[PDB]
Order: sequence, then structure tokens, then C-alpha cells
Amino acid sequence: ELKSRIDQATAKISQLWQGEPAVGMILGTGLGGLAEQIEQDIAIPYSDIPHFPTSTVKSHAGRLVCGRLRGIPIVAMEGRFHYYEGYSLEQVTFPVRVMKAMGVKTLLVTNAAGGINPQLDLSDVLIIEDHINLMPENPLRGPNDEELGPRFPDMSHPYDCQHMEVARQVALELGIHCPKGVFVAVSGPNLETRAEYRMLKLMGADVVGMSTVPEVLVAVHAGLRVLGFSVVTDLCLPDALEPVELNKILEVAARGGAKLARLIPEILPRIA
Amino acid sequence: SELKSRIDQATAKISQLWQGEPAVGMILGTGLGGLAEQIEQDIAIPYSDIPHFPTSTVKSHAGRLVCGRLRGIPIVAMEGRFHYYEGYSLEQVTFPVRVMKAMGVKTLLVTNAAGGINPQLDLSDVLIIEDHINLMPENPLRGPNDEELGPRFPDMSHPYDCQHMEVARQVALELGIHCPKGVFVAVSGPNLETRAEYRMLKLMGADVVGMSTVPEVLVAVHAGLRVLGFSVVTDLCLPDALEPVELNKILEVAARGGAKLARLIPEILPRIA
Amino acid sequence: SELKSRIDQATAKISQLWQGEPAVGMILGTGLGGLAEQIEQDIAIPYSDIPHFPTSTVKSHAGRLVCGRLRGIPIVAMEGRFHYYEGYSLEQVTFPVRVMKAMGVKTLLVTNAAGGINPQLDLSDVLIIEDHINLMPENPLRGPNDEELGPRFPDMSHPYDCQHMEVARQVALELGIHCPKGVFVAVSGPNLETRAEYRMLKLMGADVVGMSTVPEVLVAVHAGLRVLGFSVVTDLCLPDALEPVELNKILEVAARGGAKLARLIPEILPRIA
Ligand SMILES: Nc1ncnc2[nH]cnc12
Ligand SMILES: Nc1ncnc2[nH]cnc12
Ligand SMILES: Nc1ncnc2[nH]cnc12
Ligand SMILES: O=C(O)c1ccccn1
Ligand SMILES: O=C(O)c1ccccn1
Ligand SMILES: O=C(O)c1ccccn1
Repeated sequence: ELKSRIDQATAKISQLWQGEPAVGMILGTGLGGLAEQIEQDIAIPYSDIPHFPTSTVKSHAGRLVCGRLRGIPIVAMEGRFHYYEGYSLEQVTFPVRVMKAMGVKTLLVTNAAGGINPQLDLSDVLIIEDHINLMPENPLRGPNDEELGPRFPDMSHPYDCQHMEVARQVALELGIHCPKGVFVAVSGPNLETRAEYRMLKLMGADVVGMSTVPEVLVAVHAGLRVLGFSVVTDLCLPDALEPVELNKILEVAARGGAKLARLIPEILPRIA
Repeated sequence: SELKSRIDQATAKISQLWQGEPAVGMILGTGLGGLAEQIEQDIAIPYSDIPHFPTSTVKSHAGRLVCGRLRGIPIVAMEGRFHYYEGYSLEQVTFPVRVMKAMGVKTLLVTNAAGGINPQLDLSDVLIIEDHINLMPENPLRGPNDEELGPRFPDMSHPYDCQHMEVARQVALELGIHCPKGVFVAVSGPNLETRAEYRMLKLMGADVVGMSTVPEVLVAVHAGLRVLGFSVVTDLCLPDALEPVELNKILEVAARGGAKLARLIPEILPRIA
Repeated sequence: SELKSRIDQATAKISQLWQGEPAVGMILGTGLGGLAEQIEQDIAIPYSDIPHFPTSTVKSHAGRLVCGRLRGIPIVAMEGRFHYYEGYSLEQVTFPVRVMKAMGVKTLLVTNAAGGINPQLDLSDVLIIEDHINLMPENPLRGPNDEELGPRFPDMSHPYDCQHMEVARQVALELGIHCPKGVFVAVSGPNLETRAEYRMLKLMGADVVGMSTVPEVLVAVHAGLRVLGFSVVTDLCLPDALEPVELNKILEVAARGGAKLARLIPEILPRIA
């Protein structure tokens, strides 16, 4: 069933690209600008790959970019799939399985997030150090295939210690402040209330988003090393909370994206 | 994408029994159906006769759409609601809100029965809902978004209307009734909460707990309706001294709070509509 | 509404294999299946031969219904259970509890393997479950309610029976075993929790965390059964000093707590009401 769908997706991709990627990449809302850094051999539309969904959130372009960044073979999802769209988490996380099958060792994931920690600034890039999953579904529910990963994956260090060390070293070299923090995943699609933001803060979250955790969960099950970043697109201070609109979010995401466009190319040669 | 057609199919049928253009919609909760008597009624439409409307299976929920006038203000009321815990999707639960918005309603007034977690509450208090926490495991807006109904990512910084709640307080005060404001937490039910759960809910910042309302509010906000919300405290939820609760006691307390609402609502409607 | 039919069909087949009238039902968790050797069996029934029973797929869960006498008490024991994370609905998970009620059991004894969140716990501790927090994303009682089976809104003020736990403690002290009381939180799994998540579960008031049990307790309470619950602490979950966990170690610690329950349970059973 699952691994057979994985094998078919990868069998096809091999026929469109002879590359063996070291790093797999997932790029978030308003962060699609990052693909411009890649020397692209091929862009594979999601339809040409057996068992792939559809990207419908604005700014998510929806295609599989294959090539090289600083001479490091890579595969990048420019635009992702979201639970709030109506995709199952199996559908959301299938591209991760495919990256594993292609032979990537590391998944880099980026997203746009609300800043709950008051020490954050607008357009900060945060290094994800840990997460809290508050989504009402889990991508590993179902029969487990031990050829894919264990029944009970350990989550004591889902974000690679060595990768984040490198990410910090680069940030400092570039003179960029990248704080580390905890990412909380919620379903969406609505934004949070004032009272929900107070609760998430109390529970330990520094940023909140509607993605990423499902993919991280699947990456860890599959034995991939993870580096995640959040761009703080809006501030979520419940005692001074302003209405958020998608277009402002995309603007601030672009400024954070400019910073990742500096960081990521310096990071990749140092982690692979 | 076929929802907009479901909405029109239901709306047109409703118009074939009623002439009105309601300015306010109202949803009445457990033990609070009696509030419908306040309306000078043109017709009461059973949910059976409306395309795509669910059925109410909970005790005291009458299952009818009351259309009429309250204090000269045209109005539509759900006498009895639908809950997630009955087996309805949140799309089903919140369908009437879409229908109400289509009918032309500007404001949604929602009422519910709730457990009192804040120890300053008293039995039969009418709380003015100032904000909420959604602990339900589904979201009624999940799935494709139709931009003609609302935005993909609705803002929730002010789900309960500021001016509506200000009017609700002034009326309370001129009537001499204490209506505290606070935070409503929606959980799925159908079981009531454990002692350890009540402690956690309080710590999370909830003042009252219920098994409804939040889905309808989410959909109301997405649709651009202004919301006014009230919880009647039907049972006290203090974990160091929690007594068994039974449905029949909850209905009795609900009635004393309803009688308070039956005084508050007709005085509020003309000042917000 | 057709669940009774499924219940009768399963209770009929079981009477065909065993004419016993069980006083107690027992659910044996991960690595605890050895507790079934305490039963002087009359019959072991594979779940596959019982109408409507699912299949146990986690290691250590044998997937047999064990019927007999445990120190003189007629009993039915699930040697191995079902889990939401396996892809079962909670209706399927808890069907065996409905069956137990229909066979006549008055008390459900539930066991599980858990993570120890409270820093006062030790490895292999056997904890008396005093209350729970349900963080599962589905509820086994959602859907139409059959009054013949239980109330629409069960009370959860004392899910774990006060007298049963008092007897568990009396017997623990007689045997010289330390059995602390605490709150169990149920999460879906199947991944273990992150460090941030362990902190949050502590803050919410959890003492131990597991991936089962709560759905069965819910149904038990709905069905009028008295519940006695025990968690075996199989791994410690301190976020500032968290070590990776493998199922293999868990199973080894479970057996050590399992040895202790092997002593407790046969002493407790003849003493509870
Ligand atoms: N405030 C917020 N809440 C949830 N997801 C987000 N993504 C970006 N901002 C967010
Ligand atoms: N204690 C309680 N918990 C959840 N919903 C309720 N509705 C009325 N009382 C309640
Ligand atoms: N750490 C843990 N988390 C959740 N369930 C468990 N069962 C045993 N150990 C566990
Ligand atoms: O490493 C960090 O970014 C950090 C340090 C102190 C507090 C929060 N974050
Ligand atoms: O009685 C009060 O004043 C009260 C009630 C609820 C919350 C806060 N205060
Ligand atoms: O009875 C107990 O086990 C107990 C007492 C005090 C604190 C925690 N647990």
C-alpha cells in the first residue's frame, strides 16, 4: 500500500531527474522566493508524480524543484499542502516519504508563524528547537510498516542538535539574530483568539503556525535529520492584538524570506 | 463548493413560508427554548421542512425555526440547536448560520448552558461572553474556502462584538442584573468533565465550559456577522468540591437564567439593531 | 442504534464457549499480558472467533479473550487491547467493554504502561489512577445515545471508584508495596511526546501519560461500571534529562510492574464490592 505508492512516486521522479539529493526542502507561505537560489535542472509539476495532491493557498506555487544549491544536490517543495485545506495528514506528508526514498538525509522545513513570545520581532527568523502538536490528527495513525520506521518513534530531539548549531553559527557570521524557540501547530484556518494566545503561551509555545509538525513527525519516523525555521509574520500579544490580513502576512514573510535566502545557502554545505 | 447551492436551496424554501428580512438571528440552547415565546411569531418552521437542516436529538431542543418580530425588530430564531456530540459534522451544525447570513441577518445572538469554572460565578448567572477557547477536535471552516462567503484565514481578535457587549452591560445595569463577562471554552462532550479536566480548563483561562457555540461563532465571524453571546451557568464546576450533575437539574437552573435573558434580550435588541 | 445487535451477537457466541457469569472485566496493557496466568482459565477465545471484535497488532498484545476464575472471582480478561493509533475508531476500541457489561460484569479493572511525568515517580511504580484528563481527538460516546445503555451526559466527577481505590491502597500497604495515586492523561500517539509536550502535560496536571484506557473508562462509566485503574511507569519523562526510549526497554520495565500487579490483583479482587 503505502511504500508501494512511495516506490511508484520515486520511480517516476528518477526518470525526470538523475539527481540523488542530499537535502529535501519544504518552503512555506510567502517563502517561495527561496527557490530562486537553486540552480534548477527540472521543475516537476505535482500532477506528473503518482499520488501527489494540489497547492491552493495563495503564494504556494505547487511544483517539485530539483537541482543544486552551492553544489549540494537538493529537492524543494515550492508551496506545501495544509490540513486546513482538506488534505489528510497522509496526503500532507507523502512528499516527505518520497524525499526519504530519493535518499535525502536532511529535511529543511520553513513556515510562517505568529509570534507568541513577546521577546520576538516582526520578520524574525526563529530556529525551531522543539514543538507541541495540537492538531486533531496524527500522520502515523494506522498500521505501521517497520520497513518504513518504528511503531513508536522517539521525539526527544526531533530537530537536529548539530544542524541548529550550524544554523546559529551562520546567523552570527552574517550578523543576523536568530533566536531558538518552540513551535506549536494548530489546525487553523482561523487565526487564534486573545484567550487562545494566552493559553498557547502558558503551554510553552513561542510561535504558532498551521503546518510543519506533521512533516517533522514523518521525517523522524523515517530517520531524517530536521532543521526548521519559522518566520514571525505577525505579533500575537493578546493585550494589544490588531486584526491580521493575509497581504500584510505575505509582506512580512518576504522580509524574513530575504534573511533565509542568505542563511540557507551558507548552511547547506556545512550540514551535508 | 456545492455549499452555496445548499444555502440557496434552503433559503428559497424558507422564503416560501415567510416574507421577512431579519436583522438579527438567534440560537437558543439547552433549557432556553422558552425565550422563543417573546417573539411575535409569523411562523415556526420545523427543521424537517428545510432542505439540508439536521434534526435535534437532545432533550428540550424543540427543533423549529421561529420567524417573527421582537420589539418591532424582524428576527429569526433557532429554537433548539445541533451539536457535534450528536454525530453531526461542524458543517451541519453551522449550516443554519450560513442560511441566516443569506437571509440578511447582521447580528447573531447565541445563548448556551454552561458549567461555571470561575469560582466567582453563581448558579443561574448570565455571563456575557467576551472571548472563547476552541478545544473541539474539528473546525467548521476546514476544506476549500469560497471567497464569496469569507476569507481563507478569518481574524479572531474580536469575535464577540465590542459595542454589542457594551449595550448588553448597560441594559443589565438598568435592569439591576449582574452579568459578569468571561471566557467560554468549547469542548466536544458528551460526558461532563473530570475534576482534573476542570483544573486544566481553569488554568487555560476558561470561566465557563460548554459543548456548543464556538463552531457557530467561527462561521458567523467568517461570514462577517456581529456576535453577541450569553452563557447561563447551570452547574458549578469546583474540583475540590464537585457534586454529581444530572440533566434534569441542569434544565431547572437553565430556566432561571432564561427568565433573566427574557428580560435582557428585548431591551438589548432595539439598541443594537 | 444497531450496536445492541452487535453486542448480543458477540455475547451469544461467548456464552456458546463459556457459560460463566463474570463479576469483573480486566483489560491487560502493553507487556502486562502475563497477568492472565493468574486466571484459572476455562477457555481462551481468539478475538477472531468473536463477532465484531477487532485485531490486536501491537507487540505483547496476544489478542485473546480469557475467561475463568481469579482467586474465586468469575472474570473475563482481554489479554491485549486495541488502540486508537492502530487505526481503530474508539467505537471499535471500546466494543469489548460494552460486551463486558452485557455479560454482567460490575467492575472494570484497567491496566496500562505509561510515561512517568511526575518527578516523584520511579521506574516500575504501579500507580493507582485517581482521575484522568482526556486529550484524545475522538470520544467513544459521540453519536446517538441509547438510554438503555446509559445517559446522554455521563457524570465524570468520580470515574475511578472511591472504594475500589481505598481497597487497592489497603492491600498495597499490607503487601509492603508503594502505590502512589495520580492523574493519567491519554494522548493519541503513536509517537512519544516531545520535551515541550512533557512540560505542557505536567503544567496541565498529569502524573503519567499513556495512549489508551480513557476511552474504555468513558464507556465503563456510561455503562454503570465501577472502575479500578493502575498505570505501570515504564519510562521516565523528565524534559531536562530525557533519554530516547525503545519499545524493548518499555516491555522489560512493564514486566517488573507486572510482577507487582501479579501480587496486588488477586488480593484486591475478593475484597472489592
Ligand atoms: N497568528 C497565527 N496563527 C496561526 N498560524 C499562523 N501563521 C502565521 N501567523 C499565524
Ligand atoms: N459542566 C459542563 N460541562 C460541559 N458542558 C456543560 N453544559 C452545561 N454544563 C456543562
Ligand atoms: N512516554 C510515553 N508517552 C505516551 N505513552 C506511553 N506509554 C508508555 N510510555 C509512554
Ligand atoms: O538560544 C536562544 O535563542 C534563547 C536564549 C535564551 C532565551 C530564549 N532563547
Ligand atoms: O461576581 C463577579 O464579579 C465575577 C463573576 C465572574 C468573573 C469575575 N467576577
Ligand atoms: O496518596 C497519594 O498517593 C499522594 C499523596 C500526596 C501527594 C501525592 N500522592
